[PDB]
Amino acid sequence: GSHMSHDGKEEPGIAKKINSVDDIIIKCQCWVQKNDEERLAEILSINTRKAPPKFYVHYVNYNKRLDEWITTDRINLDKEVLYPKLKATDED
Repeated sequence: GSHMSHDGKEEPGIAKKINSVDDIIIKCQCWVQKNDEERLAEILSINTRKAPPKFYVHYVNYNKRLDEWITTDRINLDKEVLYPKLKATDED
């Protein structure tokens, strides 16, 4: 199905639900289980030197001193994932 898809005045930010930690980047944001709770953590880096691998998350709600290296089992794949926006721009 297709229809008239206009633009108008929309904002950035893409919300998509994934099921694989492999599709994660530094600009990717997901939820992390901490203290029997869920907190929105933003990815900072990736470390694929283990099995499963490890990832660097940073609690946006807290300071950068809270960030750490969590594992797949520490990632919440039940909540929608936030990805960066891309647009063709040829400026200087």
